Amino acid sequence: GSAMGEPDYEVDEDIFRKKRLTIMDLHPGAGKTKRILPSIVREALKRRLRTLILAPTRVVAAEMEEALRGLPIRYQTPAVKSDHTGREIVDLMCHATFTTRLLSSTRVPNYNLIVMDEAHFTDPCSVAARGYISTRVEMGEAAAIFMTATPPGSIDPFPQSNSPIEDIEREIPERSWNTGFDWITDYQGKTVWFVPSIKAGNDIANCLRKSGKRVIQLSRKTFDTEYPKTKLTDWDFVVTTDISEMGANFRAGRVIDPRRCLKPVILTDGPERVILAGPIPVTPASAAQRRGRIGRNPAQEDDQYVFSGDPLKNDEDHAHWTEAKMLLDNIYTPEGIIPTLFGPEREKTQAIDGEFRLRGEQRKTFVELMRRGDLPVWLSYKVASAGISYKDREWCFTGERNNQILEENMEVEIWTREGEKKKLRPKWLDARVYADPMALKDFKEFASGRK
RNA sequence: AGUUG
Repeated sequence: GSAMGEPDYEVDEDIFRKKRLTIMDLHPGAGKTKRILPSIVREALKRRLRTLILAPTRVVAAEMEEALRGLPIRYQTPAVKSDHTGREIVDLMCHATFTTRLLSSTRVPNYNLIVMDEAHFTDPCSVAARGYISTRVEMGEAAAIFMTATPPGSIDPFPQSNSPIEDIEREIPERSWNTGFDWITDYQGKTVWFVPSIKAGNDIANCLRKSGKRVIQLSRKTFDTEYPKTKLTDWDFVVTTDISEMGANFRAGRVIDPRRCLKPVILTDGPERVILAGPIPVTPASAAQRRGRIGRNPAQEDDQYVFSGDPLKNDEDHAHWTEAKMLLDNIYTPEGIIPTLFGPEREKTQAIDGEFRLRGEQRKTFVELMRRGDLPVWLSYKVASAGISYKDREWCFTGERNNQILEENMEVEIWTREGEKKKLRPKWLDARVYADPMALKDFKEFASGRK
């Protein structure tokens, strides 16, 4: 057994056998990170099992290092600094890092035990990883453990917690504001706010400060310098993307949650193209995980969860289901077998196994595009499967008249590397590379040939 | 749009 806080000295050998997938369904704040994860690793080390620990974000990656600090782990994430000898039999990294390395042809370790945390992560690389991991188990070469408070099929947005939570439905400002929302500022406790956009996050954060509030901003850009500020520093507000949706222990008093986001959607309707639909409600899983950031401390029983509107369970129009098969179809077991999606995530969309399998030269270009070009999974596949070399930027211009990209109501021109003036007009449309102005700047850099 | 290297 164990006291509150220390890991259990007893661990089921049940979970370490090959051909055995395990789903740990514990509710938020039950201590899968602070208690369970250490003892899984401690026992895995004892059994000398080559172990992989996958985290969805650098936030979860950080909260792991605290629990596992001192153990002989190799941390392969820019979120942790470790002194590693190189003889560790345990590797820690992010979901997408592992999918990346599977795709990047250099070979990866034959892990005996694979513990994925937050196994509900809807990221296309993450979904692909579960496909690989489930397949590795099914063939009997590995033991896997899928930890998540919101497993596939979870729909309750208000699950059990260490402390009572006051659920409150109030209208929430998507933008800056100046009067009507007095309850926001008047709250004399900490608050974690979940904004959809980094920008929507700064028009809010730079409005909260006007009322003399200390506001930390958290996202992929500012994680390294602002996340440790959350912990040992006292603050008023934390405005965050859903980089903190899972894992983060903020020790706050309230969660504000508009429950909205944009989502990539593949259109079958006409020529195929990707849009940025929304703003639309998040999923039952997400809302529960934003809510989970509070109500964790049993000594603090007046935590609040202000939210807005119902979540939407239906996410089949989302492109990450198609993009996940696109990634997974280009991954192989040593034994040759094509990895099939984790069973629970099977048939989220029309799929034929191997529909997206590429050949030779194409596969590397597809991987190359996602890495060297920062292009989305969909856009990369479409371009690569057309038999296009990675450096061949001709396709950024030979699209039809409707594929002309506009910026500030004017047709985008691109001065190329050899110096021609050609109109930006991609053969395939993906809104993710031209919606946000800075995303379009990158795409203008790409089509120039400066990427 | 987020996220990961």
